[PDB]
Amino acid sequence: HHHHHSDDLTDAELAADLAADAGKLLLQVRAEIGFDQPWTLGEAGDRQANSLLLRRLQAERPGDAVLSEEAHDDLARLKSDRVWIIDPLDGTREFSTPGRDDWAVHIALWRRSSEITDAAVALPARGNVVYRTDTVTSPGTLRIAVSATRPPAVLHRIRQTLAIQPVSIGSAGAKAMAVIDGYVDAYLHAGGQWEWDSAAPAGVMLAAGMHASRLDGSPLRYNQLDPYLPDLLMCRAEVAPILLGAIADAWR
Ligand SMILES: Nc1ncnc2c1ncn2[C@@H]1O[C@H](COP(=O)(O)O)[C@@H](O)[C@H]1O
Ligand SMILES: [Mg+2]
Ligand SMILES: [Mg+2]
Repeated sequence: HHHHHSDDLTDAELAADLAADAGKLLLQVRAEIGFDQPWTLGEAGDRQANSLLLRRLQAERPGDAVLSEEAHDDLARLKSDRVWIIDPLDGTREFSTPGRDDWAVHIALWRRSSEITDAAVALPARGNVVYRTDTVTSPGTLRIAVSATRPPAVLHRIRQTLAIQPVSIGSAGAKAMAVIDGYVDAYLHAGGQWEWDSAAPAGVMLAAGMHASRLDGSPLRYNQLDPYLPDLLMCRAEVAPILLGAIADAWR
């Protein structure tokens, strides 16, 4: 009784519960199927996590649109004021590899403003820790998390002027949460990505009072017709001017 203000969860509570629940299911799938066929393992994780998440979002938020990596996109979301942007399993490659803990579940709520208002990132292999927008708290040399698979070429240019050690990690969620944790100073990506890769990490990053933008400094924009969103910078606030500047100076 008495809900929240303005099966009875706030949007942030639901984001966190969805992320944890999908996390537990993924851990079950990993234990059941095992690692002999990494392709089969990854496919099962993607498909089963997606199924759980879509079932629960229909049951618990039947009026909300959903954009998932693992489902067709009917574009009804473009007319909605409330859109869940989900990556049922981010870092499928890493999930499918024995002993790797750098994979995530991304659950973001986009709300139309006159933008990512609530979000959670689960790292199921790290004790199923769930970072959430409603509980997350607020220069000589830089540690920068980059893709273990497709690191951005632009890094090479900025390293001519800034002392940087790249830290190879799988998953956008894992790299963003390494920034929150203080394991790295920044997460930098370019060369391609999708909205569900960055929406929940961005929500958490901004809620923690940290920086999250495009490489050119402009805001990350979601619920776009084309959900391709190819580059990002997520970092401590104090680090953003240094990196955005170096990126800008790499141009000219
Ligand atoms: N160049 C790229 N184009 C499209 N998607 C990417 C690219 N690099 C990374 N991703 C996606 O971003 C997420 C994290 O990737 P990674 O940081 O490489 O583990 C995964 O969903 C990848 O498929
Ligand atoms: Mg995925
Ligand atoms: Mg992904």
